[PDB]
Amino acid sequence: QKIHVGPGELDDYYGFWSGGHQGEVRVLGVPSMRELMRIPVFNVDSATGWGLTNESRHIMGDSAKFLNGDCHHPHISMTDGKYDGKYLFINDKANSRVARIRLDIMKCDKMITVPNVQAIHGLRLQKVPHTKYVFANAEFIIPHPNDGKVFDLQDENSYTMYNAIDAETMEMAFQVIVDGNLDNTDADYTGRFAAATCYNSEKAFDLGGMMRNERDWVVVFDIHAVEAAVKAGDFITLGDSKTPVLDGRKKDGKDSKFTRYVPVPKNPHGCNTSSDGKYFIAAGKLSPTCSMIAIDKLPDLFAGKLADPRDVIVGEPELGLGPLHTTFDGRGNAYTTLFIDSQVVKWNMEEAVRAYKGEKVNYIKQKLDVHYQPGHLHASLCETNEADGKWLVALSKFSKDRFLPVGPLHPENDQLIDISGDEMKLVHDGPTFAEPHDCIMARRDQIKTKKIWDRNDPFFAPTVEMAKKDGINLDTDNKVIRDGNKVRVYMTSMAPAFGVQEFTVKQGDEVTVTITNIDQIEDVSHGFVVVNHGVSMEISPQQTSSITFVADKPGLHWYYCSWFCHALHMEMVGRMMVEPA
Amino acid sequence: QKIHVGPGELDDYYGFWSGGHQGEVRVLGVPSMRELMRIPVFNVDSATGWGLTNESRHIMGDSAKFLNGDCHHPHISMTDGKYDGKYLFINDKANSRVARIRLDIMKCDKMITVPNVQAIHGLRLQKVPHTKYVFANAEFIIPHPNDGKVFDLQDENSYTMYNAIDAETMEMAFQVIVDGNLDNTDADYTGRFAAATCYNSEKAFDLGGMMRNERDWVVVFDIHAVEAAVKAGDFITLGDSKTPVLDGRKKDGKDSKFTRYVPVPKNPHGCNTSSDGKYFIAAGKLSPTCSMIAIDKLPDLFAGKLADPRDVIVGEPELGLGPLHTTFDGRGNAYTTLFIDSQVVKWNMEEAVRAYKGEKVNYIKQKLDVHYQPGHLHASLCETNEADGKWLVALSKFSKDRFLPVGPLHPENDQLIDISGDEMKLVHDGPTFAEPHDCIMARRDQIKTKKIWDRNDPFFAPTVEMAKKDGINLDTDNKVIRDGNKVRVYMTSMAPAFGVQEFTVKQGDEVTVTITNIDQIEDVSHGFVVVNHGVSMEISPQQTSSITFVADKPGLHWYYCSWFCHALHMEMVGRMMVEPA
Ligand code: CUA
Ligand code: CUA
Ligand SMILES: [Ca+2]
Ligand SMILES: [Ca+2]
Ligand SMILES: [Cl-]
Ligand SMILES: [Cl-]
Ligand SMILES: [K+]
Ligand SMILES: [K+]
Repeated sequence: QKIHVGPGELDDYYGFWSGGHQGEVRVLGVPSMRELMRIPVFNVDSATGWGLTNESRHIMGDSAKFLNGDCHHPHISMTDGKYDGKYLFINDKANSRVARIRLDIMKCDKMITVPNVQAIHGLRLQKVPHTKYVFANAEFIIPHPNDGKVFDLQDENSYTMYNAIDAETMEMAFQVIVDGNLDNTDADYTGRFAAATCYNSEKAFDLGGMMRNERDWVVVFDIHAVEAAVKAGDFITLGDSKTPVLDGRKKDGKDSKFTRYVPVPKNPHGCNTSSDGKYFIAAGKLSPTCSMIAIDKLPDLFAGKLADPRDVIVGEPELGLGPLHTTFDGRGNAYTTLFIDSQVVKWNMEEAVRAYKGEKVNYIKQKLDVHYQPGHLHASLCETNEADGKWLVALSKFSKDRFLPVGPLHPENDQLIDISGDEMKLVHDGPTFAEPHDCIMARRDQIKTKKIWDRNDPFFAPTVEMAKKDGINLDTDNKVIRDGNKVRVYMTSMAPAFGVQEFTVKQGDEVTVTITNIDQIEDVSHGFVVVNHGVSMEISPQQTSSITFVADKPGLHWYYCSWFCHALHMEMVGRMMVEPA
Repeated sequence: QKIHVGPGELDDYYGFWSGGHQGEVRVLGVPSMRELMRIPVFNVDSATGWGLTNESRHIMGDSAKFLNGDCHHPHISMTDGKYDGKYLFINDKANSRVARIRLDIMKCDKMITVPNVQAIHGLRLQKVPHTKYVFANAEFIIPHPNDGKVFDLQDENSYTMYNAIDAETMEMAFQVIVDGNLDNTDADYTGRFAAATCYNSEKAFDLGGMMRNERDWVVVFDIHAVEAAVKAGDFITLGDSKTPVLDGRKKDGKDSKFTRYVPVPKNPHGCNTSSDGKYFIAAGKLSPTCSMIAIDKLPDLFAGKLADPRDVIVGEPELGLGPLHTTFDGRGNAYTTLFIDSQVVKWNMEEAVRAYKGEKVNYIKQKLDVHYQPGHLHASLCETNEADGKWLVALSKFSKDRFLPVGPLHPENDQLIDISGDEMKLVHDGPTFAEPHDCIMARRDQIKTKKIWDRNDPFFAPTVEMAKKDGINLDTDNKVIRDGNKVRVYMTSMAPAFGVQEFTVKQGDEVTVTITNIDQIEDVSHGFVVVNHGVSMEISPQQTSSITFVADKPGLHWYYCSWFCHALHMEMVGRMMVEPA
């Protein structure tokens, strides 16, 4: 199978990698494993001015004050259990956010901070009938209200919540209070059920305490029952949030009608739905197993028709040491990372189910050594009913000697594995920065990208609205609007000249520069940097970008195009002249 | 030759890429072209906390307020015209800086704002007898003083300057005023001479006016004469800067002792010393030529033995449309980018010289089409007398259709070219983010990196010193020091436990957390992230890092390790508890 993409040739799949602790999203070509684009999300990017521009800061809201993020889980919007290629969503663990990327422009266009929670970790998407909800985990137990009066985790009102976000609006839709905590999550192929893993059912703060129970659980959610309760107006609110809050804890040994708790050993981690829709598969982590829950049996569990919640367990196969995550080939095989054994294990799901019933059978097909200590793994289209069993990426945490020494900080090793055959063949070691935990692959024909910006694009629609209030037509105009010590420069840009090449202001004036790239040629980006003022942004073809800064320094100050756009690029410059105070 | 590095195999060269206007430095393996490591410099890195930690902000001094940078020209220190692998230096055009990276730890350790200039662009290093000076071009003409009294570029005191920095101390060494401006620069193989290109001899501000005269110049500096005058006290200063400033402007048609101006067509760009040390070669940009200055002849120019400045020009080969940069194979051939023709032209230098002298020889050997619009190119070891003629990287600005569509903003195309034989051949297309401009390659055996940190490392020595004062032994202690409204947490970390797992502070306190990674095994890095507090940092084996922030939010606040360090990493957490107002 394939492997080398020589000059002129194109990759077959897009990869969307999390940037990890660095905070961005990265687009790669598969199987070349080359990075094609960096998508700034929670990081501040000097190149594009994400985190610096008015458009980007507006999307971020108040969280624009944070220079950091921590992502793990990129996921693509679906329709009928199939990628529709409209949206990618990703978590921020550091500052408790969920972000949307529009796959047509390859930019983050929505960002929300989840209210009344701490640490958005696990995140996956509703599959069916489509991605109406972004389900997202809040990992850490906190007091409610968190005012510094109560610190106890055991306190009745100390808990965390499972979060649902409207995918289209990017507003909270509801929250569910749970016992224990939440790690990872996934969703069924009907839209009625979602599940999440929990490693801290003990509600402990110390290391030994979190490991005390032999089993924790995966909590199952009846999303339909939840929605009906929100609709009937049976919910509460907390503090300053309008978000409907539902109670999915167990009261006095009896289930809330929103949730079921299926005990699972031990500090489980991964929570993955098989591509046939049959199973939620929890990776056992401290237990050398996966637990297979049958979605088939879930209606009966919620209709109180099953004696023990363990009855929905249909398979609990032994796999090896340190199972973290599971993916699928769409041929009936599951593939699990074993962190401690440092392997990917390939196993037949339906044979494990047989084994659980006592049938004598070898469900393990193969173990492949990886280098080293795999966390997540991802097989192409695994999260869809179209899982194609072609490629597998295993993202390993310790690269040791697999790449040249680069000092005491090492890269992660994301290894491309051929899975189209009976035998898994390691094909490529891919060094990556700042620990992408997980990734997702899409067919090339599943992604449709704008070649150039449309002038009515929502991304800078507010900046367009500001321009009309000024009677400024962005497509044509090159003017300076003055309003107190506010200065609003509006300009066209065209390789190799700025539409406005000089302007004068007073020391202390607040300057906003709005640039519209009127070039029609694809790939002709411009940039705008103001020297010694910490101002930098990108303006791609047919885009409008704006940036606000203070001219605290008197004198002549140069602004230049940062993007090489033309033979006379070095000369694409202008002058801001600041009068003394 | 080569091309493919498979699993378990290692690259043959280190590549060091400028991150462009993204702001960082990137480490690659050649010939795989894979990104092994990112070294944050002018960017804020959320992963390692560069820009957030006290160690980094201290290195950045006052400029730590800037979140942006624009880097172009990475260069490795040399000893007797050969790489010595101690430091890499890089410019920042956007905020007028020069950074130093220690190649043993792959971190930026020193950073200077260059006084009284605007935009540090061109940069190269003294070659022989070693890298004593870092030379850097300030590109834009500004008034002196720059206080908003004069804006006219034609004024007696409106000018830019050439800069010399002591490579070891990272202090200013001297500055030389020049006419016109400064684009790129290189140095000879003796230490006496340096050269720079100028494209704005007209001192205009508009596009047409910068293209006014058919020639500008390269300006040659006599570093020995400059050093002679500085120690003979003969220098001026500008404002509050101690930096010795010398005048290299032409007076009334008469030269200064420090410079000579050699007319060159037209808006010349790249300035490159050949590997035999015979030529400063300037790429012609608007002239379809390059210009060859015989370094041989510079002593007679400066001594007044030569009739006219053009006498040091021993070659002006016609090469094609829009020459930008030149590199060398160490076989007598030069390789020049043609931005307009989109080609690398390979040519024989000695033959070009003989063709300027009259002889009719075809000095052009080959033209290779590149994709598309190349800027810089770099041949392996080209800046040393060991130029090995094996690899060539042409860094092109328009990727067009060469990679998968990823939206309106396109990657750059950095193309690996095999030049070890007689014919240049294109072997690999490497997509890169944010316009890397230039890059430098080094033999594997030229770089030596630390596997773990030394406890006594200068990088965090100030933090060690501060620890003494509080009475703290960093290798062992887990303490909290109260000092008014300032709390100073010291802790060791050892997978998978923080040394301090909870602390309590009062609303409003200034909390400094200092972490020392006492793990002994390589690659066992830890992280530190305070949830919803914009706090994030790396701590690698044997390192001490510190971050300061304001606990302004009452309640329970989780901190967690961001770097996957152990099987129980998810559980490597801690609590900050904040006592109400
Ligand atoms: Cu616009 Cu370079
Ligand atoms: Cu320490 Cu993860
Ligand atoms: Ca547990
Ligand atoms: Ca000129
Ligand atoms: Cl998962
Ligand atoms: Cl150059
Ligand atoms: K690591
Ligand atoms: K480009």
